[PDB]
Amino acid sequence: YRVRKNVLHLTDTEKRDFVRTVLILKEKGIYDRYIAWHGAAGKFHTPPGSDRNAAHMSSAFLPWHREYLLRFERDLQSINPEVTLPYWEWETDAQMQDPSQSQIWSADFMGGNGNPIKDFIVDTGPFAAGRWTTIDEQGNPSGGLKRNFGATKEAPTLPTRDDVLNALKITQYDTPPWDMTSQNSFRNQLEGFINGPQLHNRVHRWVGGQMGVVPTAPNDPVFFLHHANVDRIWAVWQIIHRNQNYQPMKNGPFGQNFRDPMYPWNTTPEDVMNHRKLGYVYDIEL
Amino acid sequence: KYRVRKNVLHLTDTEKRDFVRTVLILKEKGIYDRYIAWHGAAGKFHTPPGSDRNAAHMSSAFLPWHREYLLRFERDLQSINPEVTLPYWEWETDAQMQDPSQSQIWSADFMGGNGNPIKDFIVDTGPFAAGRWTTIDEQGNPSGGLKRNFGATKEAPTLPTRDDVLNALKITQYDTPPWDMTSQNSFRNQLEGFINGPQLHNRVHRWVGGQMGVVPTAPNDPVFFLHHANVDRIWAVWQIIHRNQNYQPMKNGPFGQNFRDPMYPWNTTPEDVMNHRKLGYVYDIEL
Ligand SMILES: [Zn+2]
Ligand SMILES: [Zn+2]
Ligand SMILES: [Zn+2]
Ligand SMILES: [Zn+2]
Ligand SMILES: [Zn+2]
Ligand SMILES: [Zn+2]
Repeated sequence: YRVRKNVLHLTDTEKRDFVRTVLILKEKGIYDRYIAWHGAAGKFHTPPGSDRNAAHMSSAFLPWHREYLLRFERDLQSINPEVTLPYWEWETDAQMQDPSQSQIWSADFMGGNGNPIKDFIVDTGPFAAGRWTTIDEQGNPSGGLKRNFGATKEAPTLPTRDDVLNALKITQYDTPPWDMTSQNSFRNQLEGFINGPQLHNRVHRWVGGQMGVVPTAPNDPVFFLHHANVDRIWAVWQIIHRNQNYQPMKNGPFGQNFRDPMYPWNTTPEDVMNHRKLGYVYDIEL
Repeated sequence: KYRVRKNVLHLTDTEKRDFVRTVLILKEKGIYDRYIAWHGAAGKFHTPPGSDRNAAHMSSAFLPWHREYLLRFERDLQSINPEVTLPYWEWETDAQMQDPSQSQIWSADFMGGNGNPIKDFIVDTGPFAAGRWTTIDEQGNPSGGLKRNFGATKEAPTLPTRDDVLNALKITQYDTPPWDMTSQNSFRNQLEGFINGPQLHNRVHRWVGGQMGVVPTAPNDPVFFLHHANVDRIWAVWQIIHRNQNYQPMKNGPFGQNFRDPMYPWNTTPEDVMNHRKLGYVYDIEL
């Protein structure tokens, strides 16, 4: 099936085609759908007055994003059928002396860190301001992609391989009360609220700029590379604990159970439980 | 072309009780709120960004979008009770009344009455009265109870008429460029209510007041759906009268406004809902 590859193993040509396909999606008005859907789920609380939302801080975090990526990728392939979504393996970059030296940040791919004299506006790469129009929380143009690697003092480093390995050991998908306080929960740990920010959250913070905030995060195309890695880690977790399943199955908040629709779609967690049936694998499976 | 949408005033007592019962179950289950959020979400999705248009309002997709919105809503009613369809509030008939607050739509067995002035204009009668029903703000958080204040503004002290509707139906083009509020000689713009407005659809929102008066919160009032069934019926009428005209723009409009563009927040295109009969429903008038 479709193979999702480590960013570091992409050809320069596979690289160029992905960037180019993302630019075509932006130009068409399609990319903005993804920014919007994500901000909208972020405001949709399950139940209202609570601190879970459709896409974060609860059991749906993982399948929600798997669905998001699947949809994103099909759109990619409507433009170019040879393109799949790659993943950013940040736990290896965390190894590098200077993470900000990773080739993912090359001018030919995601482009670079922000310019501190311009308020951390990004001015190298295909998504530099003037080449890529971002949208503020309201749905209007915002003036340009920003990034500020490792500057947030609580998230100065990327997650390590050991962080990923320790998460892979948790036997449970998730526990009550199915939120950011869930303990011994693979979901809450991979998401990063288990004494973090760690893993998923930590990467967001580390990148800074739009990636640092929920409502604006997907303005940075690297959002999708980050999330493919989270999805990958979940896929590996499911392979290991083959007899473990999504929790909760029932009785949890509406929108959070195995067969509830995940706003803003009708897709349920159960629809996306098996990634191979969605048509794709990660190169490591292989 | 079998499921039948009936005029509110033509519903039996059984029908009214069962429609209200279904809406209350939708709410409890958590499904109704998906509808409030969708509408809000679309209100903020500008086509294109910066523009005055959005996915659901002030442009060509206004009609198809709310048609798709209602269809999804109906499907969910029917998953609670397959006998239940979405009725329409024929407001142009209520507009004749000396006091429209006395329509049966506003009865305690159906939509409940007007806001209570003594108490910040909160609805205190009907199944949707404060304490019986909880509203939700633009932010996605609990916002107290329902509010209405009929005709409390000078921009819209009255409900559109029969003549207003008739004027709209005469119009030849579904819509005209630039496919926004400034469109002229356009059925869509006129119906939505921006031509020498606020009139028709907009006017009605303003007439009711409370949450119905502002885009992001309007669907907290279940009357929002009765009103839009009426808007959709008028469109369905216009499509028959003008059997030689189609939707606009077919192409080269902003993305999300064209005939085969997906309508955020769904993948549904205007084309998908152009013929309401093929969607499995008619209005009691199309007999
Ligand atoms: Zn939480
Ligand atoms: Zn997110
Ligand atoms: Zn995220
Ligand atoms: Zn509007
Ligand atoms: Zn509306
Ligand atoms: Zn409306």
